[PDB]
Amino acid sequence: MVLMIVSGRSGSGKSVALRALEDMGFYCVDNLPVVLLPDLARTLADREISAAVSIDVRNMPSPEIFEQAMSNLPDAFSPQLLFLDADRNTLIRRYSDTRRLHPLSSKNLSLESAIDKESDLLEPLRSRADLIVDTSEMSVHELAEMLRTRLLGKRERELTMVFESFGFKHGIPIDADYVFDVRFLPNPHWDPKLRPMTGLDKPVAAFLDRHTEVHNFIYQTRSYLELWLPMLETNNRSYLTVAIGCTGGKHRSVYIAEQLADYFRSRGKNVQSRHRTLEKR
Amino acid sequence: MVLMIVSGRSGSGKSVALRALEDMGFYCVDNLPVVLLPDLARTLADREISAAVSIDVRNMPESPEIFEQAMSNLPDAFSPQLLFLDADRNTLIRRYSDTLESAIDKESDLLEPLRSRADLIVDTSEMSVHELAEMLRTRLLGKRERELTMVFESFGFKHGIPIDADYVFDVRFLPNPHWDPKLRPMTGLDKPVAAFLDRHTEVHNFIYQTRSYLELWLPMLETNNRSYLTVAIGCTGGKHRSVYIAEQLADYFRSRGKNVQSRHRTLEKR
Amino acid sequence: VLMIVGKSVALRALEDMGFYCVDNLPVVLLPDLARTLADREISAAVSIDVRNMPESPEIFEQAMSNLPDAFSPQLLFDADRNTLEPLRSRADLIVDTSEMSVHELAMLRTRLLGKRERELTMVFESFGFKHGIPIDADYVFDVRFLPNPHWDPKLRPMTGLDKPVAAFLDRHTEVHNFIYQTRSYLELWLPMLETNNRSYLTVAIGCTGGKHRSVYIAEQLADYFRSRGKNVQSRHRTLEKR
Amino acid sequence: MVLMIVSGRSGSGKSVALRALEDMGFYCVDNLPVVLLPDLARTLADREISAAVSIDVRNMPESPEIFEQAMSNLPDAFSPQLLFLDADRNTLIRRYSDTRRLHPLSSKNLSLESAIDKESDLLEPLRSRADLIVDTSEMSVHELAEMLRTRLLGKRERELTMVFESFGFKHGIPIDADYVFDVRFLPNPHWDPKLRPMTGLDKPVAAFLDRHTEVHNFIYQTRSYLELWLPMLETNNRSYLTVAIGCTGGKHRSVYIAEQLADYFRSRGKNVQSRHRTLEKR
RNA sequence: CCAUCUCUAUGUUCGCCUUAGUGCCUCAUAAACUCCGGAAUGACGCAGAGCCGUUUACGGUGCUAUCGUCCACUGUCAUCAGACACCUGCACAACGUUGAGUG
Repeated sequence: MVLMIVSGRSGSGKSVALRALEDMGFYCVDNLPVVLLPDLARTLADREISAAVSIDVRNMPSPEIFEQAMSNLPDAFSPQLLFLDADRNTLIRRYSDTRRLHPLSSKNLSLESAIDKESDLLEPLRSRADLIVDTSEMSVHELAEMLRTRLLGKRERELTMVFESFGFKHGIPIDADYVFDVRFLPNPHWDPKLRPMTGLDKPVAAFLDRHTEVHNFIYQTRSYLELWLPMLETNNRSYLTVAIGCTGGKHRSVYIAEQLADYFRSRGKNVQSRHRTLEKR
Repeated sequence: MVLMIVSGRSGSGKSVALRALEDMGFYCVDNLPVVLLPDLARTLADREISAAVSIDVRNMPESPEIFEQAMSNLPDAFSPQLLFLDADRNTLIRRYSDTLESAIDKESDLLEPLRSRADLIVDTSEMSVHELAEMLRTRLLGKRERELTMVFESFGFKHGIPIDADYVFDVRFLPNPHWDPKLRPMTGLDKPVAAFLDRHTEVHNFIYQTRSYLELWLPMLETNNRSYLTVAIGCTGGKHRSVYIAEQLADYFRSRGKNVQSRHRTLEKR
Repeated sequence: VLMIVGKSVALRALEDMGFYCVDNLPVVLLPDLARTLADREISAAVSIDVRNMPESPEIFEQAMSNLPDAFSPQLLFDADRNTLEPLRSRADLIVDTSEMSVHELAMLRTRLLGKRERELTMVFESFGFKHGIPIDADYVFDVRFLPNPHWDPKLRPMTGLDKPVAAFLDRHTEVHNFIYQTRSYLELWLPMLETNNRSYLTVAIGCTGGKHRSVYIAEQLADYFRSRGKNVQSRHRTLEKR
Repeated sequence: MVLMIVSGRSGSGKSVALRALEDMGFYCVDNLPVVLLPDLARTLADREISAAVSIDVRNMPESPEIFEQAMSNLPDAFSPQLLFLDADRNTLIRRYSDTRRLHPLSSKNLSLESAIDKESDLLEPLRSRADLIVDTSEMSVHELAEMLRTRLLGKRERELTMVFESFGFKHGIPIDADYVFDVRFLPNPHWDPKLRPMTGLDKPVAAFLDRHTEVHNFIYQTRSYLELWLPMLETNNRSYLTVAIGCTGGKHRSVYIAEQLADYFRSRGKNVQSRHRTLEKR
């Protein structure tokens, strides 16, 4: 079935996280090179007990050895990279509140410096990290609840990006996530010679390019979304949906919509574009 | 170009009008008593971007004969609009007290020669900052004479989405105050509630980042005599999370903007 | 040296002394983790429960037979069921936490190879330079550089012990960084001091105000020493109210 | 006369500092072009005021040699000093947000997130030039105002004096000290009666002292500790600072450690003084 | 909402306790040992003034994959049809109701 791994600089609540995983029901352990230990945790796999592990300065290995252990993987349990982290100031505060002894800086380093040295040694495993959830602002009560759910959803499904334009005359869809209007932008019914020519039309699309100013918004919007996009990825939405609102498909400038479905698609997104209003009712 | 000046009695919030300058995009500088302000006007002429400036009593130059020398030094590249504003004296008497009106009254006399040179004199005690500003917008910036009422709504998805609007924004990604069982019944309008949210840094990040966007298309939206405009925000439970966000966006417009409303339709029920 | 193990707190306690430790080690993994441990050459302990325990303790007996003696095993084992066989019988020790608690546990000092050969006292002290420094002490520490509540008059009246006051302090990280390093300093020489006939040992902390800005510091220092287990009582010299 | 300049990370809330200067009485000008600054100093010369100004991030030179060339244009009779003020990105944003409105440039150029990040570069020249770097990372809007009162004579703090003063537990402890550490943990080679009459500053004993490398390791961690908040102590302007190490006999033990410490600052470059009072004769 | 007292950054001075060890016919290791004055402000305090009636018993699922496809028109309040998902005792103290209690 599955292998889970935890990581992050203290304050990550990697121990608060380990609580959540037995609550999850995965197997629970503290610290070891355990390079050949997952073969014997394969005994855990014989018992059908999905697994969970944590890594820290205490469980620190050689990056070569960290990935040598990734190499020594019984595939039956598939490790799922989960790391957490936050700004030095807070992590420090949190560790401090704990009487947890230390980052074990035998070098007699200070703690703030220790926080810095730590990110370096946690850098090889934090670059291999796959799910990264910051803990910077959550008190012990707030960390656990968010964690319960995020961990709980555990959805493999990625996000099918959906772009859509419509006509308010019929109205605004019911299934989108974000609702934008651009009636203010140039009109296709304007130059009614082009009014029949849909917005998708290439020469009409040449008239769309004219307004690089509109293209400002294209970029602006493009970015606006980008900002929350990473944020969005963690949740179990199977698909992200967005609605663009015009009076008709002509003004839809689904070109733009498709240039944003193509711009996000250039970024590498799963655009599953739709122009439902264009299609027959 | 357009050149502003600001003057008035101490405690009249000339600074508020200097802050109002930047809302209209104007560069400004604090406490410039120099008559090389014209030299400053060259630097601003090289920029060629309209700006503004004010006059403290420190700026009061003992010789207003020197004040007209400066305006003579001031070039064609800019045009001086004399703004003078003394609030109800009681308001002025009331205003100074925070974290008499006679020692101050002396300096009003000192400002009396330039207020005679003032294009206008305006009591700001009653005019709301946004309203007086719009007045200052319609007086100097010729703010268009149309009335685009602004509306802000907070709702929940399960109850649907109010049709009467141009904009909607989910916030489910923003951190939820419901994690706390004590504040789960606590409504969004509640101040303890405000706290969980305010503490969440990112929240504040969506607040103005988001506000930014609205502004980006706001001048483009003003035209077309939009009789009205509405924007809404939604939460899985519109009762708590979305309220502070829509309310936070609403205060920006109350101030920077004008004709904004607050509509928690989700809880408007009974 | 090696050991075999509110059992979690106890585990916390073993590494607080200095024991590298680990939780939930399957039995066959112990002789193998005693090879890794041999790399460490440091005293060790591990906590094992029923979920980890095998249906047959023959695996445990075989592991104890295969256990590297280079590391000397030690065994330990409850509470009243209101407050809550084959190898708990093998446990040389059996201890009850039904009413026994953290300082009482800090038992482990006598249970540890260490034993009470002498008594040592931790008496933590707060004072202001305005009346004068302590009549006598061992260590002294200005704390003025730390953020000061005097800034906010809201708390100006309230002393440090006051929780509202504690709060102003808590947000300030430097405090935590200052409180953390300091603890350590004392940790470093505490053993040598411990290895002495010194009857008592009194640190003292000074903020000019002499109340709000320092007592808390020493109260946080007093609660860390109490968690460690060392006898700890404090005297606000300014607040004796004489 | 005196001259002052303030700047820092946008969100430093440097604005309150203006009010702080205005409460002191300094003539406060804001967002002034750098080109106009030197003339400003000249007109201020007969103004007879300790000059004060704030450097807007908006006042970004786009010419670092020219920016250095205006700071150099500075005329006489006015004494410059640079104030910096920064804090955490996270802390700043909330504060920035508190700015009801602001445009850190980033107009069709960036989102707030990295305006401060590029600012770091824009301010790097300023931060280099900085003379009194400060942070408001935690001061709340109400508690920061009171922090501003910290301003005090650069002349008094101008003294970096710090002292290492031996004393004798037998006789007592000094009335003057901020850090006092008993340190009677390290061995007493003085217990050896042959070594007992070795001097308070005996040079031969240093081998016995070296023999207790664990006593010399002590020093390492001791330093390590001391330096942690030494910059924080710099703020006080306590014209001098005081650190005392005592021993019942006194110098036969303490005089050696301090010596090393003083040296440790005869290399770092700190004004250290070593007066062994225990080594005092009626 | 109190003049006007009193308490709330920096720098100046203040001696002895027979316990352990290097005399000399009386000066040495560990334990026991406590006091003020000179230049910021806040807190109170008795110079105005001001007076909300004071209040303090108990009630709310709000936790999250399709979809409600006329809003009808011709210049909309459809939540309401649900898949149903289940529910750590200072941040940490609401908004309704209610004790209790004068303006």
